[PDB]
Amino acid sequence: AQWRHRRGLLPEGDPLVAALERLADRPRTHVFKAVGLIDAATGETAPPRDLEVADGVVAGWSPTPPRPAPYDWYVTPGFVDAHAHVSSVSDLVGLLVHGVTAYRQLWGEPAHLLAAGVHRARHAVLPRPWVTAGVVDGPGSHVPQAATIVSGMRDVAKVVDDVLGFGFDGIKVYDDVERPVFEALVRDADRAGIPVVGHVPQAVRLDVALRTMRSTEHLYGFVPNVFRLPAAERWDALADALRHHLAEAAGHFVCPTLVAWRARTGERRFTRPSRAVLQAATPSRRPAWQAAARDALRLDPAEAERRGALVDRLGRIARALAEEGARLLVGTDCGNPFVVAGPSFHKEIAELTRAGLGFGAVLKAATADAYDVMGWHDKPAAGRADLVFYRRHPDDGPTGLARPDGVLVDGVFLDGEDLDRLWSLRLSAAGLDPSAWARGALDPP
Ligand SMILES: [Cl-]
Ligand SMILES: [Zn+2]
Ligand SMILES: [Zn+2]
Repeated sequence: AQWRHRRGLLPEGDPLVAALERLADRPRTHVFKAVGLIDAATGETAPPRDLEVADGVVAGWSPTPPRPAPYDWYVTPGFVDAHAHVSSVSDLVGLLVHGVTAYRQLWGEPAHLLAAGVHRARHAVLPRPWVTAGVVDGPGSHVPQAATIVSGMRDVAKVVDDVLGFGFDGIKVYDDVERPVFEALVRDADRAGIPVVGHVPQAVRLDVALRTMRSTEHLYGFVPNVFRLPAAERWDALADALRHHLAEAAGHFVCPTLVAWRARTGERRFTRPSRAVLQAATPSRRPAWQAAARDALRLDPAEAERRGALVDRLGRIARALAEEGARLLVGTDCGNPFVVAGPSFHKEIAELTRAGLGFGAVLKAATADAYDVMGWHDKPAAGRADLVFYRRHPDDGPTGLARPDGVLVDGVFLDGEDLDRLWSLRLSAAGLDPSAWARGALDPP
């Protein structure tokens, strides 16, 4: 049914789709005066230059004439959510409003390729996807319904056929892929130029996974995927793993999704489960989110504190990996309970900076290194005009990067009132009064 429903992210008659279609009729040619381009690696700002955008491509920079000219704008490359589960147009709007102009879809379907076609066609304003061919897992998978079960070379070949035939961007592996099958998959994907991402399989050595996979997610491998265990043992098992706990990761892309770990604990300090966030969830997600809310309500505060401390340690592991030369990415697992597409991206920046990552490092993870892991080798602020605009430097002020004053998406400029209106519509469509969740707040106050 994946072909019949391939337009499922952009359903006819939907008000959010209609808004994104109207926005795609906007001009894609601009001049922005006195722009300070923030260097995606260092966080320093180039001198003020006038930015020329032509048909959605960065055409050039003209020095702003002096009296040294002040900055009218500070600009970053567009952000990349390196681990998103986009299932509805609500998610697409949430990402755009928060400056996320591209995402890795780590459970890809034909519907995401369709969305990529809409992006190429300029028929709606939306973030650009990087799409896996579903997810590959072994027999004994914990997700056998949703996973493509691979147990030999012919099964591996069929996945490579789908990737190369339909233009998927990579292959995602799950925990129960058998070791001989993994070895054949990474050998054959490598020969075909296909990146392999996902979970370090239980049957695979960490060092082998680090040198063969384009990226590894959730810190699995460094720590166990305790969510494969019964609920009552999970956090004890994580505590034990950390009790017994990097330079092998130098140069490798690591997407820790700390915001998702935090939300799975049932803690409330940073995840802030609430009736308002449940109202904002899409109808298909509300049952699972409500069940998670019940778990959070029932959790003894002392245990919540214990689990939060374990996720803090995961963040320090992510920092230590970066200090050894690993290449961190900012991904959210948005769609998981109380991980909201858009704000969760900035929650993950907050997790990484709480762990000690500086502004420049987290900006590089949000942008330049994500374009590299996706194989998009235009310079981060060149080629397609995907950029985020701020009237004040985003390393100052209360919202950081989370409240752009503009987002340029393939040349369409969404100004602050456009961003307010899109966010308000995203909330109203889900049944939440927009005044309950001002743009720039990461949770409804
Ligand atoms: Cl409840
Ligand atoms: Zn995962
Ligand atoms: Zn995921």
